[PDB]
Order: sequence, then structure tokens, then C-alpha cells
Amino acid sequence: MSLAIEAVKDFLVKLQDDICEALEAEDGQATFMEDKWTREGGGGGRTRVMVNGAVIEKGGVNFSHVYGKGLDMTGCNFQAMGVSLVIHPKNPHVPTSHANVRLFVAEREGKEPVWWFGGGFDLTPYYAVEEDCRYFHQVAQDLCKPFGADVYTRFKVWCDEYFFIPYRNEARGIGGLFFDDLNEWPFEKCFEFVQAVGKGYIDAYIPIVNRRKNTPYTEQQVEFQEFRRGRYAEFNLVIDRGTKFGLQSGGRTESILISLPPRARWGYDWQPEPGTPEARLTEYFLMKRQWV
Amino acid sequence: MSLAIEAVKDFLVKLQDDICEALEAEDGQATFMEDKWTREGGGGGRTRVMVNGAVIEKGGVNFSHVYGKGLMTGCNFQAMGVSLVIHPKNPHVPTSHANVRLFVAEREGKEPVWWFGGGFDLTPYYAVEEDCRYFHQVAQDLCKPFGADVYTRFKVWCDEYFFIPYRNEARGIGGLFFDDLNEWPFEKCFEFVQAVGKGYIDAYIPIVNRRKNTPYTEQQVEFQEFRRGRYAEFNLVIDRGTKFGLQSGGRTESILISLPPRARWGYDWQPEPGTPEARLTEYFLMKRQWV
Repeated sequence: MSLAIEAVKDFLVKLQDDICEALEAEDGQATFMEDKWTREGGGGGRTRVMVNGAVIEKGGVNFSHVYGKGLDMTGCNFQAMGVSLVIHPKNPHVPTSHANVRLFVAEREGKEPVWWFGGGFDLTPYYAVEEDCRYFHQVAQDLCKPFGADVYTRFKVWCDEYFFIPYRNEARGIGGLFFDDLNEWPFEKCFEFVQAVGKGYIDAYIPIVNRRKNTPYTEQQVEFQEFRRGRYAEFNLVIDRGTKFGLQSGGRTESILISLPPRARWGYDWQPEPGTPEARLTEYFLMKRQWV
Repeated sequence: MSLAIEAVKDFLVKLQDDICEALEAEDGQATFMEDKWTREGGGGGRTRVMVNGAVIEKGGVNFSHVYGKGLMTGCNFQAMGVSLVIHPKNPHVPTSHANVRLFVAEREGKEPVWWFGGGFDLTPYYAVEEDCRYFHQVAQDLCKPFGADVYTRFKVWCDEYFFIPYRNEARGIGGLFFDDLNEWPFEKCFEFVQAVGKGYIDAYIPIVNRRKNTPYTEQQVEFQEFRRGRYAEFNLVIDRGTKFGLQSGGRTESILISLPPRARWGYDWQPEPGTPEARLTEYFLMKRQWV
């Protein structure tokens, strides 16, 4: 399946381009800076990063083709290619977001290639808006419609289960889609599904940036944003499996940690003030888990 | 064992009071706030923290004594210890950390399995030559009577443990680290941890005094904050006690006192070459030879 892989690479390259261009247009001011790299004895990647925009303070949209020999498949030729992104806006009234689309292929002697897709997208509000949370989920529900009646529900749930900090009993955001080990449908339907997912992120997230980017904000709201960003760093550094594999397997550190916020705050037993719009993020929005 | 294990407990209760009082004396303005907590299963602890003092911006010095049934399979256990992390306001005062603890697993019929663990370490931002070697000389001196290879073994261990491998970067200038310490009689291992606990006060407090009044600027605070992303990373990604505590039902906020009050991250962020900032990772963190 070398031709399938080439088709998938080409899609991801174009997806990265389209996602960067969409965000650039919406930012108006900053542009993404390209960083092409390689790894000894493996493939490499293209890391595109935006800093200090009029909207996006720290954005990353990375492509990587990771390789290697050896991960029953134990010494199998393993291969992973995907696009990963995290956008951290300046204005707390614009949510942070994240998306992933990735293919994994493992090849053995005397076996057909084992392949699966993975990915999803999700929204991480600070000062959430009811209309945006359901809109975000509606986009996700709509794109799933052609692929099965269970597909939104299954991957919406997976997203809630995965993006969870068990030790704080707390969701990371309001969810969206998450899936892994996807190979239950023929390859082509799977590939179309991740294509829809990549398209979905733009359809879901960009309008929300447009609606909210000019909401006025105070230094107090920035401060809360930064404490909420401690929760983001905690998940990525302690829990997230991809980040954990990337760092422990000697992947490209700065390409892997584009996810981290431009600044974070921690305090002993820090809690938002009760009865505020700050408290309602965790008391209501991160708790509802029912949007469509 | 019981009265020996209790002597250790009494030492750790006193050690927290002593460290906290020493740090309050250095600050002058702010005082530790105690949060007494109990663990479902047996025991608990006292978490003391200091915020927004003249010297210490975020400090935490914890004591705990946890015990109960089952983990040495299905053994009754006792775990006790003091751990601390101090993050000063002035970038010219280093961050520091210390830990001393005992674990005991008792067995019907047989003697208990036990070991000690702990150490201390210095994480400067604007490091100074004479402070790095003072810190290690306190370390070397306290070790000396215990044996000719104690400082070197545990100084080398400290370098090996507080190391961010994916960044090829030490967390700081090191100090002492040890775990699984039961190769000597209990009494001696015990005296060793008491020497380590006291060593932290002799090593760190004079450094706070020398540097606290050093002038600093918002730019050096910026550097301090990018460096504190490295600190958060090691604790959240690598540190064993932290990982373990968060995963297995430790008390979250007591475990995460180690985190900085503010951290920064930037894509491929590096200090400017040829500056005191660059000299941190180029010289001080690479030397690893201070006595």
C-alpha cells in the first residue's frame, strides 16, 4: 500500500496548507513560519508556527512522517504520518483548540500491512459561549452522518473519556471528536472520514474565532486564562499518549511541544471565584457533555 | 522497629517546623499556611505553603505519614516524609528542592522491609560560581563521616535523576539524591537522612540571604519564567514521585506544590547567545564538578 500512503501524505500536506491559510486570513496580521526537519534513519516533518498575531498568540500546525524498524508485531517496520495542531489565542474569549489526523502502517514479512487511522478535534474554552459549544458539536455530528449512525456518538464519547484529567476529576474542554485504531471500514471510507474530520475542524473552529476574537477583555480574564492553561499543560505533559510517546522515543521536542501554552499559572489549591463566569466553565460547560 | 520508626516520624515533624521557620526568617514578611489533611485508608499529612512574600513567591514544605492495608504483596505499610520546593521572587535566588522519607512494609513472621530516600538540589537561573560550590561542599561535608563514596555516589545519582533526556539538559546544578537506602543499619541510614535534612538548611538558606536583595528586571523575570517551563516539564513528564502520586490517588494539590507560579513556553525558545542567560545551560548546568 505505498500508493495509499502517498495519497495520504499529499492530503496531509494540503490539509496543513489549507488550515494555515484559513487561520492566517482570520488572524489578518501574523503568518505561519515553516520549519522543515529530518531525523537520522527516519523521515522528518514540517512544523509551521505562528506567534504574536492580532488573534493567535501561539499556534502550531505540524506535519510529521515518523518511521523506524521495530515498534504479534514487535520488530515490525512501523510508519506514522499525520498532522497535529494546537491554537492558543490571545483573547481568552476565543477558545484554544486542537486537531489531529494520522495514519499508522506496520509491515511484516508474510503478512498483509496492518494499518489504522487516528485523530479528531476538540475545543478548550476559557469563557465559553453556549451557542459555540453546540455549534462545534453540530459540525462534528454533521460530518459523521455519511459514515454511520453510531459514529458521532462513539467518537464524541471517546473524546470525553480521553481528554479527562482523572486526578482533578475534570474534562479538558467541551469535547468534539476523538478516535484511534480506525480500520473497521475499507481503507477508502476511512480515508474519506479523516478528510471530513480535517475539513470539519476549519468549519467548526474558524467561525468561532470570527465571532469572538473582538470580545473585549481585562487583565483579570488573561490571568484566569493562564491558570486554565496550567490544566492544559498538565494534561499534555502527564496524560496525553502522543506527547508521551514523542518525548520518550526521542522525537523532535519543539515540534511535539507546540501544544504547550505561551504562559501558564499554578497556585496552591487554586480555584476560580465561586458564582462567577470563571466558575461556570468547570461547574457547567465542562460538565454538560451533551450538545447535539 | 516501632519506636525506631516513631523516632523517624518525630524527626520529620520537627524538620518541617525547622525548615519553615528558617524560610520565614529569611523572608521576613510572609508566613506558612497549614492545610492539615487525612488520607482515606489511614494517615495523612500537613501541607504548608507560602505565597507572595518578600523573598519566596511560591513555597511548599509538606509532611505526610500515610499507612494502611495492602500495596510485599498485600502488606501493611507506613510511608512518612518531608518534601519541599521553593520558588523565589528574585531570579537571582535559585529554586531548590529537598526530600527525606522512609518506607516500611511489615510482614507477619518476618522482619519488615524498609528503606529511606531523599536528597536536595539547586536550580539556579542566574547562577553564581561560589554558590554552586558552597551548595556541594555542604553536601560533601555532611556525607564525609558516613563513607568515602557517599558524596560521589549520591552526587552522581542526583545528576542522573534530575536530567531531561529529550532536551539533553540537567534540571539544575545538582546536589544529593538517593533511594532504596538500607545497606547500612537502620540507625546509620536514619542519621544519614537527618544529616541530609539539616544539610538543606545549611546549604540553601545562606544562598537566599546573599542573593535576595540583588537588583532584577522584568527581562530577567521573563527568563526565570521560560526556565520554569523546564521545571514543570521535568516534574510533570519525568519525576517519579509526582507521576506515581497523581496516578495512584495521591493528594493532587500537595503533590503539585512543586509547580512554578508562572511558566512560559515558546517554539524553539533559547536564551540569547553570549549572555548571562545563555551561560546557565552552556556553563553552569554542564560543569557537574563543584568540589
